Amino acid sequence: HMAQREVSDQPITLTQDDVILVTGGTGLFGKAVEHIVKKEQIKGKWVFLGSKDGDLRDADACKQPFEKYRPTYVIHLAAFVMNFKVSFWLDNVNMNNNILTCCYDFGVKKTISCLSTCVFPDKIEYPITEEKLHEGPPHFSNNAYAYAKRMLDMLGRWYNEKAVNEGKSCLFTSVIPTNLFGPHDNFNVEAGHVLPGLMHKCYKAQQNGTDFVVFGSGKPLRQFLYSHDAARMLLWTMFNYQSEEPIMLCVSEEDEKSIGQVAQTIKDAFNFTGNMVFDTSKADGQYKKTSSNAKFLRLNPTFQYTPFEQAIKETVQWFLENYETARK
Amino acid sequence: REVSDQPITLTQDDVILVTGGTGLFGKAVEHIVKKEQIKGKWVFLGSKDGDLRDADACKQPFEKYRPTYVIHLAAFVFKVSFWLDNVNMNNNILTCCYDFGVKKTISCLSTCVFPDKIEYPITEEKLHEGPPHFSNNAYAYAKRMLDMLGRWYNEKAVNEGKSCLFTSVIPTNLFGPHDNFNVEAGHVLPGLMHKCYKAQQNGTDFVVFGSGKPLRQFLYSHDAARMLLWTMFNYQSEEPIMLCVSEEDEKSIGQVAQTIKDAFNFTGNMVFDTSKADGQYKKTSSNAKFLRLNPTFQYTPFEQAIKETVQWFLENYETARK
Ligand SMILES: [Cl-]
Repeated sequence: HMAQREVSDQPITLTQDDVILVTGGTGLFGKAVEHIVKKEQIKGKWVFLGSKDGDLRDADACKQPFEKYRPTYVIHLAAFVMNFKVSFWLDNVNMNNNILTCCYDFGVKKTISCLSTCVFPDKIEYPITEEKLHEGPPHFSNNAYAYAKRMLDMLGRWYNEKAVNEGKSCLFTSVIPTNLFGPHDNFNVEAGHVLPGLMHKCYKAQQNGTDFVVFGSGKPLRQFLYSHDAARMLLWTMFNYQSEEPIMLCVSEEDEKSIGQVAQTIKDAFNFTGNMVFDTSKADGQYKKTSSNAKFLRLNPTFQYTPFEQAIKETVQWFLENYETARK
Repeated sequence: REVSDQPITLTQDDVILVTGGTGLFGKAVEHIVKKEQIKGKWVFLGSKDGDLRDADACKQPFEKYRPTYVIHLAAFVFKVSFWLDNVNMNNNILTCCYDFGVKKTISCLSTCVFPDKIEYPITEEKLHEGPPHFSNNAYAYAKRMLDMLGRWYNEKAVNEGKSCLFTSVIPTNLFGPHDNFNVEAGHVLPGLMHKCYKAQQNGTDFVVFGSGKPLRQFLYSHDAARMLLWTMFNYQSEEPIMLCVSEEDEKSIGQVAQTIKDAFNFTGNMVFDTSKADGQYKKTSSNAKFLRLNPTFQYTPFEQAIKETVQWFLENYETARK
């Protein structure tokens, strides 16, 4: 199909009659959407679903928010992450089948779903680009979750195929955010991502007078995306991006940071004065795992990212001000 | 190892549930089971037993028959429907097999689910090495996720100390009694039989679409039924096992058509319509694994299998699918 370009000529303008349903809207990424929507006074009725709002795995329960709100746009962020691989497949594929089907049946204009970097093929040449998504099996460790994400992508394409044949205005696409951090992250030191975990380990050292320990050697390099940046990128995707191919949301390779840089940045943001030490008994992760921002950079060249240091200082200030209610 | 030390022996207390059991493959299983006096109560489910896509309806034959073994042959073949109908049915069936303590479950994959870019011969390990062809990729991905779901239920069984094994077979170009003989909608070999019959019955010429040059491996359904039963009794690997004849036994479409003509004693003219285009030349599948594990297996020769299928078709023309 040579017909349409990856972007629309003009952006979609939302009106007050628009209703935007956001599943998984209370996590790190969803709370950032809410922040940007409020800060930039984006029009429309925005509905941020949470766990108490209904079990999206159940087909009938999943129909309830669509019947109630009749959304014109859907941002699908929810995922299930009894820890059995069976559950990871069943719970995610059932919710994904239900959500996308509801989107089609209720005539949602555009639906954006969320994938993650860990669903790409295990055997892969870097940098990761979106076209490589299905080119071989994922890593065995999370392959139930990985395949549900892969079939979430495919189901969107199949629903795009159906919308054409039936003459409906329904578009399905997806974003791939890479290493999000920011307010409302999960700060459990054992179960959280390394960056929010370091923030919690630094805070704990500051309260106890203990040294601040980085579990790696500090050498590996990663690209980190501030959740508020990712939210602006996602809104840009909702307003402009027409392609069914996923789009990576990540910062450039030139902006990669080491764990040691990250941990040092955290220390300065905390103004922690004690010692920061690296535990080399723990083996280092993989050195570089670069993903490619070429498509977004090509399609939105004027986009401005938040400096890493400012994003850490903002994130640390939220953590200090909200420690009691942060997820731990 | 891939094969158990001793074969499973079914008793009169065993109950074997077969989904999709009333087509070509299930009919062959039912035939070998009767011919070889295989024990157990065999239940061949069909549409009348419940919509297996519905999780509750799918539970009914498990609660009713309490199977010890399951052979899962059912499949639905908009792309949306093929993804949803197959993925729900498969999810339901394998979950029921686990929850109800089925000892061994054998599911069925197809040749068309392997990666589009592939080095021939097709071998079982290449199943997930890349995307399938676009034309049927919803059906393909449902089959690939049926394979994965069985491996994942095997992991749960181990972690829980449960005796539930899941595996699968890949039958390649089945033919035989109780096939679909519709000339427009049937597979090449069953369609050709009906075309040859109709040409002999109207006096017309026997017209074969294409040049007759492409080569395929054709497997008699009764052979495949013997291979599947062998797999139930002996095969312990969760890796799928290809069921096909060897590459040396491939036949060309022209060879298929000629054997059919001689089987019907059709004396008129067999012409080739080269205005219709030829499919791919060879799409060869590998039986090395079955050959290594069951080296004494004896196949029905192609001519003998065509003759048996032709006689069944003639004796049961009124009730055959056409
Ligand atoms: Cl991490």
